[PDB]
This record gives sequence, C-alpha cells and structure tokens, in this order.
Amino acid sequence: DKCKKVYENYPVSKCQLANQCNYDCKLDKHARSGECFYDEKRNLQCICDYCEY
Repeated sequence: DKCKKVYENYPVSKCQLANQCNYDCKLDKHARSGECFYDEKRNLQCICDYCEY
C-alpha cells in the first residue's frame, strides 16, 4: 500500500506489456518498476511500486 499506488487514470491496453508499464509509468507516474495487474473490469490497472513489490 505505502509502496503501492494505483493509477486508475492510466489503464491502457498498451500496458499489457510489462515493458510499457514500467517505462510508461516512469515517464508518467515516475514509478520505479510500474507494475500492472488485472482487475475485475478485466482492465490493466497501473500500480506504481516504490522499491517494495
């Protein structure tokens, strides 16, 4: 939680690529590893991680 931050304002099919997630997040949310997960909406939620993951 403290090291995790969900950005529902940035779920993109492009995120389907664990590569785009961290790269794009770094550019947008400055996330360290930008990790995306699948929610109930079957959408890719961009969860910025800080060190812990």
